[PDB]
Amino acid sequence: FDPAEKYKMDHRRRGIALIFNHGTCADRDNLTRRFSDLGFEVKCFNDLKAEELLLKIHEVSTVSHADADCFVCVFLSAGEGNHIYAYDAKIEIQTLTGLFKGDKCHSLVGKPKIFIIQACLPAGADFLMCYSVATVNGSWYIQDLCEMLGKYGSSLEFTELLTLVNRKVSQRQVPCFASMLTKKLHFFPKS
Amino acid sequence: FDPAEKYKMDHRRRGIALIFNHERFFWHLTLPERRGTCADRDNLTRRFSDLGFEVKCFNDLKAEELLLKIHEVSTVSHADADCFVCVFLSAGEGNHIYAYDAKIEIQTLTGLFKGDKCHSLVGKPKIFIIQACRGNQHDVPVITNITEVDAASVYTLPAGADFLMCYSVAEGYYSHRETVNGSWYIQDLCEMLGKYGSSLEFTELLTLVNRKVSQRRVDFCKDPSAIGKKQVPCFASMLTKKLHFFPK
Repeated sequence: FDPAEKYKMDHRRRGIALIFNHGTCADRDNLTRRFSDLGFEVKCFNDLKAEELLLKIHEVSTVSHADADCFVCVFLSAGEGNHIYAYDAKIEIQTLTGLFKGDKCHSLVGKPKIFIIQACLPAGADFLMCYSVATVNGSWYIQDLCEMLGKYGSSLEFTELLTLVNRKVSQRQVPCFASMLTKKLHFFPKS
Repeated sequence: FDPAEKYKMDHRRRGIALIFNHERFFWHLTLPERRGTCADRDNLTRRFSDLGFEVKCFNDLKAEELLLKIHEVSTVSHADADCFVCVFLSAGEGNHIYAYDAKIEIQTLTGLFKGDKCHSLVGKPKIFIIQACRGNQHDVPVITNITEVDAASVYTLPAGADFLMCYSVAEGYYSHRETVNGSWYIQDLCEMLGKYGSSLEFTELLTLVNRKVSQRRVDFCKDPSAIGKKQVPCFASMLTKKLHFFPK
């Protein structure tokens, strides 16, 4: 039994990263570059209607992630409480995250699923929920997240990096992350 | 700015570890006994004592009595303490735990320790470990250490700056309590505290607990109704630095 056990991140691909957008462009673009340098293929969506958001994300949930390390999904800036805003409706986050629970999504079983909600609980093994809260240059949270990904994304254990974000932001609003991760999570460079 | 910044733990004292342990309840609450909870209590007491805490246990307090002890504790000086730990072993659901006779909202308990209301813990880690869920009537499929299994019911919420909220189980999963040996969560937490508490960063350690617990399986021929009801623990961190419990 090894206390240093890490998620195996040696799949052909790092995986998909979804950005749903609802100043806020700076956030989106900054997240895009950061996740790309981390290997992620990034898909962005703008002001989707609920029928269309559900359609898309379900599409994504049902393709094979067999050859991927993990999955990232970002909602900025939707979400009061346990909901997120589409164009025409609020949607329970659990309804979206649920598509990725081991039951409903076999190829991500054992792999980390990361959800980042920025404000205007869901659960599953190997989930990591990041909440921004419990400007033309962006928002405090995303700016700092991207600054940390930039300098440390490739080396620090991910939840340590999120703690950094907690600290940078709380020195200016207290963000938080909830972990159901079962191992250390690193994004060392691939191939 | 330092990626490896740690909470300063060089205070005179480690701090207080509170344990609120609840085995039985008032009849009108309609809750079952929590057999095995005293094993949890005792195991935690040894582990946290090893790590330097003055541990104060309380058994089956009524809500008012409990509110009073928690309040008394939040109003003494903590200036020469590294941190604070509180544990609830009781029933609960949504946003509340149960004392002996009544529900108490969690946000009321943590609230007592938020920077406004509690100055001497500002910037210090406040750690809540919650092993709670609502016992129901179990259908027993057949015809002494029994494994009891219930659905997660307590919302796994965050609490404020420098709080770390640790939950035995997350939504959609199941809590397990062995009538003799105690909770899967508390057992595994104490085993990890035992082997690594004085070496490993606390959140790393809690990750280990997530793994040991979520790997546990009931044995079918001993507890047929309980598998496979997976248990997934969860922690919410609003910590701002690395947390260690090195010997003082």
